[PDB]
Amino acid sequence: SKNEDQSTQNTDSQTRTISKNTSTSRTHTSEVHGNAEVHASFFDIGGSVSA
Amino acid sequence: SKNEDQSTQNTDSQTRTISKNTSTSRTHTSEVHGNAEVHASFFDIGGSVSA
Repeated sequence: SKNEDQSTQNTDSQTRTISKNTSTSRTHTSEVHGNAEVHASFFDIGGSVSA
Repeated sequence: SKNEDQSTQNTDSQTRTISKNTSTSRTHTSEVHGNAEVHASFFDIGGSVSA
Protein backbone atom coordinates (compact mmCIF):
# COMPACT_ATOMS: atom_id res chain seq x y z
CA SER A 1 0.00 0.00 0.00
CA LYS A 2 1.45 3.33 -1.04
CA ASN A 3 1.34 5.65 1.97
CA GLU A 4 0.57 8.74 -0.09
CA ASP A 5 -1.92 11.34 1.10
CA GLN A 6 -3.74 13.32 -1.57
CA SER A 7 -6.23 16.15 -1.30
CA THR A 8 -8.45 18.14 -3.64
CA GLN A 9 -9.72 21.65 -2.96
CA ASN A 10 -12.57 23.48 -4.68
CA THR A 11 -13.02 27.21 -4.10
CA ASP A 12 -15.60 29.79 -5.23
CA SER A 13 -15.11 33.55 -4.82
CA GLN A 14 -17.45 36.45 -5.63
CA THR A 15 -15.97 39.94 -5.31
CA ARG A 16 -17.87 43.22 -5.53
CA THR A 17 -15.54 46.20 -5.95
CA ILE A 18 -17.12 49.65 -5.87
CA SER A 19 -14.65 52.35 -6.84
CA LYS A 20 -14.64 56.16 -6.82
CA ASN A 21 -12.31 58.55 -8.65
CA THR A 22 -12.05 62.31 -9.17
CA SER A 23 -9.73 64.65 -11.07
CA THR A 24 -8.70 68.19 -11.92
CA SER A 25 -6.27 69.47 -14.56
CA ARG A 26 -4.78 72.87 -15.46
CA THR A 27 -3.26 73.58 -18.88
CA HIS A 28 -1.22 76.64 -19.90
CA THR A 29 -0.66 77.02 -23.64
CA SER A 30 1.57 79.42 -25.58
CA GLU A 31 1.78 79.74 -29.37
CA VAL A 32 3.83 81.74 -31.91
CA HIS A 33 2.45 81.78 -35.49
CA GLY A 34 4.16 82.89 -38.69
CA ASN A 35 2.99 83.72 -42.21
CA ALA A 36 4.26 85.03 -45.55
CA GLU A 37 2.21 85.61 -48.69
CA VAL A 38 2.88 86.46 -52.36
CA HIS A 39 -0.12 87.57 -54.44
CA ALA A 40 -0.01 88.10 -58.21
CA SER A 41 -2.55 89.34 -60.75
CA PHE A 42 -2.65 90.65 -64.32
CA PHE A 43 -1.00 93.86 -63.10
CA ASP A 44 -1.15 93.66 -59.28
CA ILE A 45 1.52 91.94 -57.17
CA GLY A 46 1.60 92.02 -53.37
CA GLY A 47 3.43 90.45 -50.47
CA SER A 48 2.55 90.08 -46.81
CA VAL A 49 4.33 89.01 -43.59
CA SER A 50 2.44 88.03 -40.43
CA ALA A 51 3.19 86.74 -36.93
CA SER B 1 -16.04 3.95 7.89
CA LYS B 2 -14.20 6.11 5.39
CA ASN B 3 -11.33 7.82 7.21
CA GLU B 4 -11.65 11.05 5.23
CA ASP B 5 -11.28 14.43 6.90
CA GLN B 6 -13.15 17.33 5.33
CA SER B 7 -13.24 21.00 6.23
CA THR B 8 -15.15 24.08 5.15
CA GLN B 9 -13.90 27.65 5.49
CA ASN B 10 -15.91 30.87 5.29
CA THR B 11 -14.09 34.20 5.03
CA ASP B 12 -15.22 37.84 4.95
CA SER B 13 -12.90 40.72 4.01
CA GLN B 14 -13.52 44.48 3.96
CA THR B 15 -10.75 46.62 2.47
CA ARG B 16 -10.55 50.42 2.53
CA THR B 17 -7.95 51.75 0.10
CA ILE B 18 -7.28 55.49 0.17
CA SER B 19 -5.05 56.58 -2.69
CA LYS B 20 -3.25 59.78 -3.67
CA ASN B 21 -1.78 60.77 -7.05
CA THR B 22 -0.17 63.86 -8.57
CA SER B 23 1.22 64.81 -11.97
CA THR B 24 3.01 67.36 -14.14
CA SER B 25 3.52 67.43 -17.92
CA ARG B 26 5.50 69.61 -20.35
CA THR B 27 4.69 69.76 -24.06
CA HIS B 28 6.79 71.37 -26.81
CA THR B 29 5.01 71.78 -30.15
CA SER B 30 6.36 72.84 -33.55
CA GLU B 31 4.31 73.38 -36.71
CA VAL B 32 4.98 74.25 -40.38
CA HIS B 33 1.92 75.37 -42.41
CA GLY B 34 1.56 75.74 -46.17
CA ASN B 35 -0.96 77.41 -48.46
CA ALA B 36 -1.60 78.19 -52.13
CA GLU B 37 -4.57 80.08 -53.58
CA VAL B 38 -6.00 80.81 -57.04
CA HIS B 39 -8.66 83.54 -57.26
CA ALA B 40 -10.67 84.31 -60.40
CA SER B 41 -13.27 86.95 -61.26
CA PHE B 42 -14.92 88.48 -64.34
CA PHE B 43 -11.62 90.19 -65.15
CA ASP B 44 -9.45 89.72 -62.03
CA ILE B 45 -7.26 86.65 -61.45
CA GLY B 46 -4.84 86.29 -58.55
CA GLY B 47 -2.62 83.71 -56.92
CA SER B 48 -1.10 83.48 -53.46
CA VAL B 49 1.51 81.32 -51.68
CA SER B 50 1.81 81.16 -47.88
CA ALA B 51 3.83 79.32 -45.23
